[PDB]
Amino acid sequence: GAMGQSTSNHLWLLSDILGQGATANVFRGRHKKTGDLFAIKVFNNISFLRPVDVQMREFEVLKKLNHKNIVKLFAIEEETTTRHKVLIMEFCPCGSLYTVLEEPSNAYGLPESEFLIVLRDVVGGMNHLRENGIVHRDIKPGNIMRVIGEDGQSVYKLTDFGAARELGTEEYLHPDMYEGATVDLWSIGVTFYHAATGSLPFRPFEGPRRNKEVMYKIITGKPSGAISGVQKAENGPIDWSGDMPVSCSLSRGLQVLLTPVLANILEADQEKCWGFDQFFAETSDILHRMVIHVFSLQQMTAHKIYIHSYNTATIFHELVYKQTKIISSNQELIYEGRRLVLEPGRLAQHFPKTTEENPIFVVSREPLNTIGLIYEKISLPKVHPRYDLDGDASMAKAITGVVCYACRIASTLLLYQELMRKGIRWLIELIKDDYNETVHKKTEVVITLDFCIRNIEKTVKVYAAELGEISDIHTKLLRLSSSQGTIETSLQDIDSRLSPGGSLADAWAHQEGTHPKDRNVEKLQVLLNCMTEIYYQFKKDKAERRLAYNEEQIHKFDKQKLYYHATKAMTHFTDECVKKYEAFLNKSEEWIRKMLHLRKQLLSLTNQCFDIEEEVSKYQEYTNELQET
Amino acid sequence: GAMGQSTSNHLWLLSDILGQGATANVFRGRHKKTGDLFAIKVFNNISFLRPVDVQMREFEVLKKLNHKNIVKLFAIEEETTTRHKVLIMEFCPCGSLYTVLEEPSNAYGLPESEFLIVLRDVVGGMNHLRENGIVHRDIKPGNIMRVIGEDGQSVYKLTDFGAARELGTEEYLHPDMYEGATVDLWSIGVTFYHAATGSLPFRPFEGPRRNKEVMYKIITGKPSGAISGVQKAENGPIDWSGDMPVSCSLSRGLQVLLTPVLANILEADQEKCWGFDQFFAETSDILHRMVIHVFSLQQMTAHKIYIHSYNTATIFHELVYKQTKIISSNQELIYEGRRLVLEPGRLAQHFPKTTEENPIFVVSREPLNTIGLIYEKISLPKVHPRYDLDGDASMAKAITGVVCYACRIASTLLLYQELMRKGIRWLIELIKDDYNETVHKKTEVVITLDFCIRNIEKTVKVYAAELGEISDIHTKLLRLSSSQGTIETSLQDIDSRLSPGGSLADAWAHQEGTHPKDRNVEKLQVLLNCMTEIYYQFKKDKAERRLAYNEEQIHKFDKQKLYYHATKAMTHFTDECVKKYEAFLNKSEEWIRKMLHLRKQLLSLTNQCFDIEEEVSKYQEYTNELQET
Ligand SMILES: O=C(NCCCNc1nc(Nc2cccc(N3CCCC3=O)c2)ncc1C1CC1)C1CCC1
Ligand SMILES: O=C(NCCCNc1nc(Nc2cccc(N3CCCC3=O)c2)ncc1C1CC1)C1CCC1
Repeated sequence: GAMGQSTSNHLWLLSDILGQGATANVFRGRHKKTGDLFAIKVFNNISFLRPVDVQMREFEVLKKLNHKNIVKLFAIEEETTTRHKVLIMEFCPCGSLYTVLEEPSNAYGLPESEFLIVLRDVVGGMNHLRENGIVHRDIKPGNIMRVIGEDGQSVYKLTDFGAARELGTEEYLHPDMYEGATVDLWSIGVTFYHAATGSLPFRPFEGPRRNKEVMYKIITGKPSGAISGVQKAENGPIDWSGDMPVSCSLSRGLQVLLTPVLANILEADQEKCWGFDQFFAETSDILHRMVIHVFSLQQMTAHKIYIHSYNTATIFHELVYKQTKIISSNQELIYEGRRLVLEPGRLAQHFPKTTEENPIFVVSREPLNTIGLIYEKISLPKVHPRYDLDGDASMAKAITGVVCYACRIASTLLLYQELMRKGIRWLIELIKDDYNETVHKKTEVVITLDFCIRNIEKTVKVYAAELGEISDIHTKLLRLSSSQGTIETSLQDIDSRLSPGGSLADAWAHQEGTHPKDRNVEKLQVLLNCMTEIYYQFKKDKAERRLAYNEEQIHKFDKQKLYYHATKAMTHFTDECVKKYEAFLNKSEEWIRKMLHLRKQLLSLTNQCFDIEEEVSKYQEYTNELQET
Repeated sequence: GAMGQSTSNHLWLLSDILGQGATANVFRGRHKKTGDLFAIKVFNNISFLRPVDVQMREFEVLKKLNHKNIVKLFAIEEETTTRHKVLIMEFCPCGSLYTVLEEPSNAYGLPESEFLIVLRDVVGGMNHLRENGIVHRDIKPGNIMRVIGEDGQSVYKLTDFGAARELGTEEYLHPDMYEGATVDLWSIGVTFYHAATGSLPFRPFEGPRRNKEVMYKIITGKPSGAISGVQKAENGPIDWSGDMPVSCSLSRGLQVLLTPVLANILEADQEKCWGFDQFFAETSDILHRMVIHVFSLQQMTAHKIYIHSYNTATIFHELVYKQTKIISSNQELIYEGRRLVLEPGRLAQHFPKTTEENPIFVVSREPLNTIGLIYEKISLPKVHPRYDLDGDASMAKAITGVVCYACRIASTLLLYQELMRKGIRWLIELIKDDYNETVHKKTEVVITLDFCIRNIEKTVKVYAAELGEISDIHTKLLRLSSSQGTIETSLQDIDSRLSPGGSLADAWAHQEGTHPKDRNVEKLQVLLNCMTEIYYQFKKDKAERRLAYNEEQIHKFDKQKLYYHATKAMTHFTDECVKKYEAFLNKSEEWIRKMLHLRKQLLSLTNQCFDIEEEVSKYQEYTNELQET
């Protein structure tokens, strides 16, 4: 209950403070008449700078400017007493991209869906600024607002641009600006890398302090297209990389497209840098693509193939080969219990409905190594007995982010196993289908044969050289009957292999790994909830800047409680989730080999049935079609 | 920052108050040394009542008593100054069953999974009290605590029992106690009905006020086994029902089991009431059953069949018939793209993995009416301009509960449509399989025929009455060839029906209804989030008992905002979700009829192939096996 400023139609408390900037501040405020929430932007220190004439039109420009990706400026009013210039802005309750990246769940990067939303809204908003001719240069997660749309999905809105006339962020600065639309793409690139990785691209050991002199020497090199550079020791060598880290939660399909984009917008040289049209063209090319989910049983890996709606199954096979290394003519698709056949010129529009939980399976003929999920093994940071509020808050974010990652990995392990179980069941049903068809071909052959041998035996029965002619056939057809007999038996051996408890049964898989009923992920989430609660409390303890004797000891206790929670989670993750996954993968390799062996043998047997089929067509007309007047 | 009481090892604020009871109060408190949270029970008004000797042992009993379904009493201590008796109890941060039922999402009953958890924990806890001989009688959602388990699932713990010595809830009172373990089962029954329905079983028009005299006349009748009775007008007739209301979110399978249980524990007569062993036996019988998900394509209805692990497919078919009214020999199962065959003596243990999203489909031969989902059409309560805080809070709960229900129904409509789409695709693939097999039988027949007619034509060719004998066969086999020819053609007509754009294609279904990409449920949830926020704020406004001039107008605004949110949701629910569902159901009926027609015709054609197959076995030996020395 303290004093707050106010304007003829609006009012707000100074206690309610949204963001702090150099020129102005932003407060959570309400309209006087309707009581609706608005972001009130109050200029701090105005006097020398302010123009009645110029800034009038400057604000009159941003007013009528309207878009989905840009925060709406509704009006320009004066504070009641001080007559300060006050902007009435659209309020965004969810905060900004920074607020999103501060969540430990996004410590190692945004989810794929959410990252694409960011890429979409940012590009669209930045492009709308291009169409007006206004430059930003200051694009940072802090000035990228976030709201909840009608459809529940996040919508990102740009803010605070054009201060480059009347008047970039420190780690978002371009090397030369650190010392032209290139500077825009740089802040964009660092932002995009931050959203995908959960970390800045270029990090010195000390940090963005006085010792940030190293940062410039880091940015200066600009080697290759490398998208990141980090020194892991005080004043030492720099580790460069032109690829996303392992902890990244984006798909391989998305990374292959994203890496070049970040590579060309992140360098000092104006020679190798892009332009907004080129950038827009490449980014929009990524956003226009639909996603087909494909699980490779061979390697036990999930894949997101990014395809345009108008592309064909030809380019589809190529992309699948690019990820799974399976040759286009070796890819055998399976969808919902049955194999799937695609015409080489069939469009991507009419592809079957796909989800991560229901992908197009891919089994091959050529043997393949089971890779499984590749993730970065991350362990808990050491916890100090030190009482530092800032240190406790930062550590709380880090250690929770580690558990969030492990929880993420665990959720994927279960998905891989569950898909591995579905694909195996469909495959054995498909192999059973193949056995039945081969049996049908054998029944035809044996009928044709049994009919050719009887007709010839009836020929010698009723009605010198002739008995010699018919005897070659007797010897020939007998050899075919014996071979057909053996084939008939070894096929029943394959049926004995396909029978329940046949040594190719899928009984093992349910046994080997983890199941949704184990509720492993939910157990991690429980501990993650306790940790995230203690985390947000440590944030509020940081905000106070001090604590009472009571809250001091409660803080010291929950800090040790935060540790025991994390250790409990990681122990459960490694002992229960990982181990059972490993064993499932090991027993998956063996079944695959046995499965590949069986299919090869069945193929040979099927080929042999075709051979005896085409060899009895050359005899059933041989003596039965004898000629005379 | 005010005064709070404390004990040698514990301390607490009076501002932090968990629950208020007659004898005692409960505060949120912390341990002095470790700082861990505990529920502190402080006796109010003790003096005349208290026994040093008797109550010592009374508390010494509850101490060592330990269970998963009973709140743990850790110690008995004295307050520092007043020397009041203080119990140190296990703290339950989630609140109680009342707190759970106060959530608008549970306005029309708990979710099925959650209700079963309640039934489980309550029964187990009540039974553990039975084993010790302690009676409760006061069992109410208020004294049934809830905590979050390690596996994320709720765990319910009983509390506050045995006060029937030293010293039930008003609407939870037994008719005679309103004026013996029967009283226990009554409070249980009213509680269980409350959890499943979201409302009390017996409701007068005025309420539980002075005019609650009517309540006794309601309870007094005890007609039949009826589980509920409500008068909809002031001092008028009572509407009785022996079945759950339509708004209930429990499955038909669960209701069939639950209704009798609530029927036998809810009446005045000691003659027709159960006992704890009978109650335990029936409730545990329900809890021991596993659940098989089955979707009936014919009626477009989802089903939860409750089966013991040791039961067989015989009893399974019976239960399916009990719900879907499809005769046991007419039930054709489909699972993951392929039809499923079950041995009549196959146990329930080895049934395929089932979920609501992946059930065993059931298609029939006999025509059936498409019922679809049956739900209660609920509309928004009228909103008063009155400023009453209590009235605003109650109305806020009601109107949000209505939207929660509509959101629930909408989520199910999408599930039904999505399952309807999967079942159709699998069915047409299965019909294609049948077409292919019929084709195979025809190829055999035509080969046998073409081989019998040629051999006979070669007989007349080479080497009075004889030419007459062979001519009957010539005329006979010709008739079979013509009929086989016609069959061969109308089968290709069926193939033309099964071809894409064949008039039995499933193109329509995706077109007719709603899809997950429409994000209808997420849109409702957004509005539901705004409503539930204004709801909880109105609760806090109620708690204050007054508001400042500012908060008064903000309250008045958000009340009108609560209405526009709800109307927006219900409009979207009826116009967008319902309508598109209706049309999908209407176009589902037509496809079903066409599908049933096609299968009948294919059957006749398949039967005709068997006939010409068995009619050529009586001829191919007729003259070719002629006898002579
Ligand atoms: O435009 C700037 N800063 C961007 C951030 C501060 N400005 C704004 N803040 C929110 N809303 C907001 C900002 C932060 C947080 C939250 N949160 C987080 C939790 C709950 C809540 O209300 C909500 N909206 C909107 C805006 C902009 C004014 C249209 C410059 C720095 C000072 C000027
Ligand atoms: O035993 C009784 N009442 C039952 C309710 C009050 N007693 C208790 N309350 C919580 N915890 C509790 C009770 C209510 C609410 C919340 N909530 C809801 C939101 C956040 C929170 O802390 C937490 N635990 C445990 C207990 C019992 C003491 C072991 C009798 C009535 C007075 C004695």
